[PDB]
Amino acid sequence: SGFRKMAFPSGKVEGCMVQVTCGTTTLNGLWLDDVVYCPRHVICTSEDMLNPNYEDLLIRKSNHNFLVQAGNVQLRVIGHSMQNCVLKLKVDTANPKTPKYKFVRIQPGQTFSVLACYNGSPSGVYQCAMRPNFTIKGSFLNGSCGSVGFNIDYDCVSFCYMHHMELPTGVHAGTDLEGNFYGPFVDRQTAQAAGTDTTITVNVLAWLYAAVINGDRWFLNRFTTTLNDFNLVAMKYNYEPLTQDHVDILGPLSAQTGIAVLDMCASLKELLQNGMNGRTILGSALLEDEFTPFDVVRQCSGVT
Amino acid sequence: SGFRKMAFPSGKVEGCMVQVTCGTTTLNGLWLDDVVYCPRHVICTSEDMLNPNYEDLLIRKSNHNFLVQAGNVQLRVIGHSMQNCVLKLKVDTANPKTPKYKFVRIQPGQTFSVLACYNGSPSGVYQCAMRPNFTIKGSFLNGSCGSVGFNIDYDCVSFCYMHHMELPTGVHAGTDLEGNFYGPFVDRQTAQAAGTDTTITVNVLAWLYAAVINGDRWFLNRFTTTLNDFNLVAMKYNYEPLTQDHVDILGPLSAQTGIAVLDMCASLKELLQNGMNGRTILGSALLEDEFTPFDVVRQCSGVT
Ligand SMILES: C=C(C(=O)Nc1ccccc1)c1cccnc1
Ligand SMILES: C=C(C(=O)Nc1ccccc1)c1cccnc1
Repeated sequence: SGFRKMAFPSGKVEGCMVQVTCGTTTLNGLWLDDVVYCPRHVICTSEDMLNPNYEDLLIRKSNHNFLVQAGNVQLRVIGHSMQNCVLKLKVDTANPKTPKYKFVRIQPGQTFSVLACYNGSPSGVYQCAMRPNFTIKGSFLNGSCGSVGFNIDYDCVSFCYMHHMELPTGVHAGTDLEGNFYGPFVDRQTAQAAGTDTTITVNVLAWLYAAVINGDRWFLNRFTTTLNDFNLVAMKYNYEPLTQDHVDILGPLSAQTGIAVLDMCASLKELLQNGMNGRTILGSALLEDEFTPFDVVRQCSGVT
Repeated sequence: SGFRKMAFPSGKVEGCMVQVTCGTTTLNGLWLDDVVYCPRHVICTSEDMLNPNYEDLLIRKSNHNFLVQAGNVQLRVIGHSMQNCVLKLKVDTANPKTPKYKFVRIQPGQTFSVLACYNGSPSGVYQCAMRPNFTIKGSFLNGSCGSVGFNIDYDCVSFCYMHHMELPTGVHAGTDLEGNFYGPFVDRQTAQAAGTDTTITVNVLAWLYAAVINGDRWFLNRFTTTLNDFNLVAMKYNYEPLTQDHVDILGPLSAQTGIAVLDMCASLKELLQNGMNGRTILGSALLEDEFTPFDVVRQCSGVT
């Protein structure tokens, strides 16, 4: 027992990290097969970032301007192209450490692990959620661009995120591996509104189920609610409205614990309306929304 | 910016994980050079665990009884020996993936990453602290024994923990890599007192410094305190007494922020006496003690 904010083992992704330099800028790249993916802003100077014309800036660059180094070894760049906000650098050598992989576009509310990197070197790994407003609250400093987010299903790495930007608010924005930003963001040093964010209701319920499985049960009560009544409270507290699709995804946890989803909703309603009263749930003094129902099942069953 | 409970990249450790089976019991082993380390209780049945005579149980076992499998490949065991609560199985092949490594015994209050494993396969990675009472609050299910804790200094992996047991209270106990338990614990299915635990004061202060660096400053006040006065409050709230050695280790953070350590102690004093008033610090509604001053500096500087 015990419940932790667990990340996937990062080994398969560490083997793909490279450093990419163009002019004065250095960031991280992801080397899969004979292609290195990286943020297209590697071609910008600080003069350019206020309003970059990426097509024009890329035209000034040749294959030999992109310096790609896999730890100690230099890769030979034989092609380059921009797809949305990413650059794809074709190299003459397939990465011998390429794992089985997919590129996926995750949905808001889903979770993933991030391998934070600097100069193509891995520094740390952490788990996070894609916020409903398509930002992530990460830990990224200058030079971390190109660090990636991913999930692992046995031996397959599904890459879902590449880091591009820190908004003036200190929250993070990035793209899928085809270079499409999550949310309304553009890769320009301009003030950009991240929409109103909400709490991921289905994940808070999943985490309350993880709390019950792991012995924290003080918040269970004698009440029940309906989706309609619960959603009036979710509205007041800036929580995502719960749907039957969310109830269905919580089915395994409801079956394992014997606590009907609407009964857990009534515990969540009382916690929203009353607070914790100075108590904790799984070592947290707030309602945690960074574990999906799949994460709770995976962690409570020991999936490798 | 941003601050996360970050674990070390687990790749170097994933390459060392193996499965060890003896009789009916399967757990994880750590393969470094030509030795596989694992909990000695791999030789017990459930009948034995209430009061095992490990010397007698090991005498019934031969090299060929220890089945060691590195993913798909079987290792040939040419020797076995018990050192404290670990078994060392000499194999005929050095692990080709052995990183530069050390065995270290960490101090209470220090942090490390755990690579939770099942059947020799890595499932997830998380960061945690060794509690002042020598327990860890991990996420471990049956079959996770033999999973290890570690720190990484550039290319050197310092292994500090091997998981052995879950106490009836749901907290975790284990050993250094020479098989010595941290704390008073013994590898026997018996009720065992974990001492009174305390909050790691120096880590809470380090985390308050991380909060200031990352823009969360609401808790800063117009007060100061002394070590003596602060320690009267630490005593009341079950916090470790702060020493000049702790103040010295916070020197880099005090220098970076310009906030004298005793001034940060006065902010901590007010937070202990007043609570958070429904506010958060770095996304937490409680005072976090799982980041050391070294962790905060490492995360705020981008160490790879
Ligand atoms: C330098 C960063 C950045 O935001 N670049 C950028 C700025 C605007 C548009 C595109 C790229 C940065 C700093 C900290 C964390 N992550 C990223
Ligand atoms: C089976 C476990 C265990 O505690 N074994 C053990 C029990 C007593 C002494 C030695 C070994 C276990 C379960 C969950 C998490 N971690 C470990």
